[PDB]
Amino acid sequence: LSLMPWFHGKISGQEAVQQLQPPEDGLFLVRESARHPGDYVLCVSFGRDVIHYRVLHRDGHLTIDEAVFFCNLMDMVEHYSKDKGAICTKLVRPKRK
Repeated sequence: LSLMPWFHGKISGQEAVQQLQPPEDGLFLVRESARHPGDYVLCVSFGRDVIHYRVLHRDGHLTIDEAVFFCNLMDMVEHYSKDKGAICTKLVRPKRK
């Protein structure tokens, strides 16, 4: 996870929105949640906006939609790069840190 190009660690929501400019559909990053210790936020550029998804923990697993769960963030990002599922658009380019 420390080696993931899309993982920006402890950056704020405002810093994440600034990182995802100029808008590019599917441009994305993952950050750590400050208000929810241990949780994450997946930030994705869509329709010139930045959409934020809280990544929750359920039974040790990770989830955005509480329908599909993953063991780790890497499997979650690989999934949402193949099909958008519950999120607005597929993950395409990782915004590098």
